[PDB]
Amino acid sequence: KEMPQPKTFGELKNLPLLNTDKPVQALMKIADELGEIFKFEAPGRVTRYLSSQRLIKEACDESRFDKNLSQALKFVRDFAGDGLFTSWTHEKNWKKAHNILLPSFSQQAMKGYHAMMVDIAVQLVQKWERLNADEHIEVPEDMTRLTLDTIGLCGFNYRFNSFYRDQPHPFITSMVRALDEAMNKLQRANPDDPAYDENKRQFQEDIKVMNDLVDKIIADRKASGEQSDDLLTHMLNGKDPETGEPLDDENIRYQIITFLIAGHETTSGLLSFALYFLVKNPHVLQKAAEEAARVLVDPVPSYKQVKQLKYVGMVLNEALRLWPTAPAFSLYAKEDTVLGGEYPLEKGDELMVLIPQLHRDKTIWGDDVEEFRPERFENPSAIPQHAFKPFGNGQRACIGQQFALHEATLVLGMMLKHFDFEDHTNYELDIKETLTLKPEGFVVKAKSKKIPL
Ligand code: HEM
Ligand SMILES: O=C(O)[C@H](Cc1ccccc1)NC(=O)[C@@H]1CCCN1C(=O)OCc1ccccc1
Ligand SMILES: N[C@H]1CCCc2ccccc21
Repeated sequence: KEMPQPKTFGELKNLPLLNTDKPVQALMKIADELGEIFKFEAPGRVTRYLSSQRLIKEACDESRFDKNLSQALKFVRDFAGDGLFTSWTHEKNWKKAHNILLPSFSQQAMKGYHAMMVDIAVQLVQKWERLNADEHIEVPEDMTRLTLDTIGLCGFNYRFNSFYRDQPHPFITSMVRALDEAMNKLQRANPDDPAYDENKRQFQEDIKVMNDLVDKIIADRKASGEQSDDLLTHMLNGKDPETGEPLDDENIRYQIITFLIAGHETTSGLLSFALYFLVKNPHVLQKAAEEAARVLVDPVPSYKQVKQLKYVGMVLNEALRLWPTAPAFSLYAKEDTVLGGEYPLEKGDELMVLIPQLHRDKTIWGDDVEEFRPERFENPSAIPQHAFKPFGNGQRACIGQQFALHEATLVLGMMLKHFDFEDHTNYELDIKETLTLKPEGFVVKAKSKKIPL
């Protein structure tokens, strides 16, 4: 089997196809044209983009394939270091931190974070309750204020107070500008041109701001002796059951930077796409709003009431089906192997999983793959293995999955209990790409149902 390949630019091969603000959407269009697998070549590199459940189920075999750091992850590693997301599976600090942090992220741990999540969710509802007639909501802006504040308070008992300001925290200015520079460098065909010298100075200054501010939070907590039930305490106190070793202060810094990036870029996208799909599908909004009214019978939602929001959970999974907010992950072949009885790979060969194309595989989902239908997720047991992968694969899957879904279910539940929503501009979906996807310029009007907190 001779693999399809998209159009080429002489010595640059396929590299200029990623010279776009929307690289994942460009690759999705290539997938639609070429099918379940295509080769992508750059000077000094080759990867293969996978779109079918048939081939992705093989790529998800951990005995054959392991997590690869894509070029983007190698650039983020310059500030995220050997934190869980930018570490190789074979680095000592990956398994150590995984073993130490897994119990901090379990479904049972969510009982402990619930009160803090409610504190921030109530601030969002009170902001929207206090808007004047015909003012509107900047949805991804307010969802990012919420998710950043939530990880701040659950992560290290720190209040970013995002609802009190329009200008970001100094840590966040440097973090956003570092992420943008990392993503900007992917397309850069000539990195050493002194026209990029300024970008280079700004990056080193941003890395130094993040390192200095997180190193101070760690030193401050060690100085205070405070045992708050948060990730920083779990990381200062925890021993890996395997090595019997704790994490060192440098790695703790990288984990905090990692979790702050995740808290800014991830759940906020999911919540924005979920609200987009509800205002575009008013019958689906009615079903989710009915569930919220029937279930959330107290002014403060309980942990148990959030677990009871089955249809709200189905809405979130259907948003993740169409627009998985972390849309691609990279693997390498552990040994020589043959993919799908047709494509021979050598040890070291790279694969990319295109999660939005996986989630549109008609052999799995049927012919209506573009329709927003939460009822696809009524019965978890009816989804085949490796057909739905918004949180990645195996031991390198998302450690934050339970945290992300608990926060999103709680917040979306309270939003549907407290307000009616209007797509007052007839918003045209415009997907901005960083590491993650968000609907840029998505705005709505909310009308209070006047239910007290
Ligand atoms: C909608 C929300 C989220 C989605 C869709 C999501 C998706 C993913 C995906 C696809 C991966 C695998 C990456 C790869 O294979 O290269 C991943 C890994 C990870 N995610 Fe998330 N994530 C979300 C929220 C969060 C949150 C809230 C946190 C932390 C607060 C988090 C922390 C992580 C970490 C640390 C890893 C690396 C895990 C490891 O390799 O040990 N994520 N996530
Ligand atoms: O970063 C990469 O290597 C590739 C693009 C590429 C660049 C140069 C030659 C060949 C391919 N990246 C990707 O295909 C996707 C699309 C844009 C960024 N990206 C990616 O994987 O970002 C990192 C990431 C984000 C979210 C979750 C896991 C990993
Ligand atoms: N949740 C993952 C995937 C999305 C991007 C990202 C960034 C930092 C830390 C973790 C993650």
